[PDB]
Amino acid sequence: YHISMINIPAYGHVNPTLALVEKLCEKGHRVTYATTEEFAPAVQQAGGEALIYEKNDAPLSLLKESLSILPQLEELYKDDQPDLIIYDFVALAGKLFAEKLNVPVIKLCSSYAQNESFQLGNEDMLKKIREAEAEFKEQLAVPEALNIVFMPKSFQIQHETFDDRFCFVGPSLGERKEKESLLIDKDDRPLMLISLGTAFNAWPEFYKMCIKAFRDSSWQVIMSVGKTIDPESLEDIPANFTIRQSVPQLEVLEKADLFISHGGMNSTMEAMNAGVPLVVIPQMYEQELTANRVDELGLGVYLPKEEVTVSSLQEAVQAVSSDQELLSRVKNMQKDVKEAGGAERAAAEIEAFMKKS
Ligand code: NA
Repeated sequence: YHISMINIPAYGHVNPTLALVEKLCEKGHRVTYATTEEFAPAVQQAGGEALIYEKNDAPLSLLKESLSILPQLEELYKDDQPDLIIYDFVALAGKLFAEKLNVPVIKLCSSYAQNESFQLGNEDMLKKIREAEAEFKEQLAVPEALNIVFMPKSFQIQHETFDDRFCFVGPSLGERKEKESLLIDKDDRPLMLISLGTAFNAWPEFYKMCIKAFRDSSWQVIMSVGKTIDPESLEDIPANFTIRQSVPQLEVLEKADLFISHGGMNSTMEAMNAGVPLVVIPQMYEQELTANRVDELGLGVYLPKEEVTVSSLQEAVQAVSSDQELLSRVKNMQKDVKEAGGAERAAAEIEAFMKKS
């Protein structure tokens, strides 16, 4: 089939999709992958053909912009047409389009999936409610006949309530050759990864606090600071630290013993796939959920931003990295992450979805 998968312009949502695109073309089908040009090159590598086409601090009304991409993307509606369209759950436009074309739909859940019995967001978030109705042409995100969730089922909140419409394939990570090549003997020195990723780009005191907390400690520390800070700015970088704007995460996680992260779903599932315990410091609401989920599942510790100190970072790292039972549960969750089936099982469920008709 000619498959069209519609996704928003955000890195977090597109990585899980790429490995699926890679698997699909291996199975034979062809994808038109609508995306913003910035995101176009990553699409190409895994195969498929995607034809190209801000800040989220504001509280409501983001879709219309997604309604603006609906026509822009729908210009190609006519030239090549789908037999199956897959849309990221946030990218509303793909359904509208899809509804109009009455093609089978498959929803992508980058983040937790929800069902009638279980919903996401607090009452305050809940309270906003699709208030203004404009003039053109129900519930914003219900479940499609088949929804692929990029996490093991055991990680899903209220996983008991979830249907056969929901396939929990875990993170979609392929098999690839390491960019990192980080090599010297470890020395048996525990490797800590610190990355807040995209969030907290305005909090340089955090990275300074990490340096103060762990300089000249038993740990070896890799700290991805993004452009939040500039490595040269600091007076003295400790010998046991390695500070970059970016690092190959999957790579370092496979050699790490602890991961201080921001609770992004991609970063969390990668840590789970590598079986690395977590200290989660969340910024956005979804991260707060993931941070809570990590805590309740016993996979690590949830360190709220308002409590992050030199001491709290040390205390957290020490508690986590010293709890062997926590390491076991992390291992058990890693095992679930691999059994989840990945892009392989995701692709298979799409093909078997098409036989049903
Ligand atoms: Na807590």
